[PDB]
Amino acid sequence: MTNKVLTISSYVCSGFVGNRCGMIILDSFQIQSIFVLTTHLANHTGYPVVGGSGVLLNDFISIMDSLEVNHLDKDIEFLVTGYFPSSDLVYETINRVKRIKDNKKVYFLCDPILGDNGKMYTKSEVQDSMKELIKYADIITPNATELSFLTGLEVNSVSEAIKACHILHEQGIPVILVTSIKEGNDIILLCSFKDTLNNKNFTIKIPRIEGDFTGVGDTLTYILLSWIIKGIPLEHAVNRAISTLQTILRNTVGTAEINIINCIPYLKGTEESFTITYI
Amino acid sequence: MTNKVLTISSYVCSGFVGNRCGMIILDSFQIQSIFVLTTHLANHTGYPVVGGSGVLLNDFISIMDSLEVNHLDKDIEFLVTGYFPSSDLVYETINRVKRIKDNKKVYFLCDPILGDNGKMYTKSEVQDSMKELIKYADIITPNATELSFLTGLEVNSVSEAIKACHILHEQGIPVILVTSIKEGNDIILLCSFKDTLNNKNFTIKIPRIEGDFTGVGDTLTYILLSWIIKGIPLEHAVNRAISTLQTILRNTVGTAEINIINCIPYLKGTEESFTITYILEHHHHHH
Ligand SMILES: Nc1ncnc2c1ncn2[C@@H]1O[C@H](COP(=O)(O)OP(=O)(O)O)[C@@H](O)[C@H]1O
Ligand SMILES: Nc1ncnc2c1ncn2[C@@H]1O[C@H](COP(=O)(O)OP(=O)(O)O)[C@@H](O)[C@H]1O
Ligand SMILES: [Mg+2]
Ligand SMILES: [Mg+2]
Ligand SMILES: [Mg+2]
Ligand SMILES: [Mg+2]
Repeated sequence: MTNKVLTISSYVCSGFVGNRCGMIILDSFQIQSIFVLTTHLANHTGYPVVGGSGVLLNDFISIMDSLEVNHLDKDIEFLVTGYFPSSDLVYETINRVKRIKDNKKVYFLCDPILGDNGKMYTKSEVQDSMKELIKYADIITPNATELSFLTGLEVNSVSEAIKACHILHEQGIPVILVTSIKEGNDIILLCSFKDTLNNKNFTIKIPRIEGDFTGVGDTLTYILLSWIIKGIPLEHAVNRAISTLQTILRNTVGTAEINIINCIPYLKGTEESFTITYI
Repeated sequence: MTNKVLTISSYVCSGFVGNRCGMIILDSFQIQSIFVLTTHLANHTGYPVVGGSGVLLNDFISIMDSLEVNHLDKDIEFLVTGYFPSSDLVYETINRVKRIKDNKKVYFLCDPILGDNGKMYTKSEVQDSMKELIKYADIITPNATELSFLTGLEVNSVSEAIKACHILHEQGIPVILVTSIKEGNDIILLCSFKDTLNNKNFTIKIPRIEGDFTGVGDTLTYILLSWIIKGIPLEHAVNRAISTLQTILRNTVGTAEINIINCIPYLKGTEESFTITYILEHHHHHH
């Protein structure tokens, strides 16, 4: 019994975002993981009141130190970061990431959680610190808004997303999965590679289901990562992840919370319902 | 999509105790639940270093108020409490329990987490506050040590457990599941009812597996509750829970952490491998 994944992200007592999505998904795939929380909130930030607090830097340090000293993180092969409430935790996480990647190969999926629909959810300080964190990632999974905040570019189309991805590839980021770009009544996902010699950029066109959903990007991150962990090539891992997500959303009533608990039996679905379209 | 369970207990980032056990188990049974944390620790207290902190009262209140204002707790039918690091959180929980039980029937399983092997985990302040919290429970699930701390009586045998259960039943507690009493190389579980006219007290004898395990009582609590939620009579819920736990332990290699992740497919097991033994009520017939 060794921990294979370390995931650092938010926690909500009720509903499904961040590490709570991560727990549900990684537990269902039976991938032994460490879940370090960055918040302890009653519910997600979409509600009118959001009780509870961000995790304090000293407690985060204490936790990370304890995992190291007790050798509980020695065998980590995969790292995920999500939501941070404050930049101090982001800068500390950068120090930890550098250390974790020094003694072994560790695949780091950075899921920057900053906003949606052109608006910032997160405390504004976080943005700049996230621009630094992403530089250590093997893959990043922003939505279009987040891509815009990480580059300063408008991202209102695939072409604009391509240009913004270039900026980040030039900083060294090998892979960028832009999880949603509005195109009419479809959502386009774009997968862009720094190394186009050995990888083919692609899009996937997803018909929009009515509603603005919360935790969908987090759910994608963890289903995707789970399949990557299970040895599935990236193209297929993405297609499975988006396909399973369509199933979850078709079975979700309202938009406050995704129906992930009831859908646990279908999380390991292998249906690849979409076409991989090469640019 | 409504939250059916509210569970208030500890959290570890790595390994399996308290609400982390609860998440794994209740998620696997697809029982939509609220998991309010009372700690955020790196790992359980068994390790040489235990990083992180207890949840502060003001944050706990902020969380509980937010659940209420956003109407996320309106449909709760089941309540579980586990580990508390400090008495302030216990007294506040009592307030929340009373409120939650005022507008609807809510089944409250109180799992007092105080200690084991005759020794205390908790600050002495917590014990006294737990003596008040248990009075609101429909069922409690202490080990023998915890029963002794809640009553001030020694509990070294089934007869002793019966005498200590009396004290708590006289305070109004309807059901007491004493999860472990040492008897040779067996563990005896005792289920004791305040109302012995309409319920039958029983024991189950469990062969000890070598090791002192962490999170086992927590795991029992959430498997038992899940089957109660699914409508299984208590006797059968207990037998399934103890049976599933033996399977987990037989398949656990260390004693550091129970093998619950690999055992997720067996958590909804319906095998009832032990014998329910009905006993004579009165302490003087035993032990
Ligand atoms: N309204 C919707 N209709 C269909 N699919 C959706 C919808 N919202 C999200 N998704 C799916 O969820 C994935 C992630 O959603 P997205 O909104 O990009 O994440 P975030 O939560 O970061 O904003 C998308 O790639 C898509 O597969
Ligand atoms: N060493 C062991 N061998 C076999 N079963 C055990 C052992 N430890 C615990 N159990 C099982 O787990 C259940 C709960 O254990 P217990 O020690 O009472 O919980 P805790 O002390 O964590 O509150 C017991 O009723 C028993 O079925
Ligand atoms: Mg979105
Ligand atoms: Mg994302
Ligand atoms: Mg014990
Ligand atoms: Mg117990």
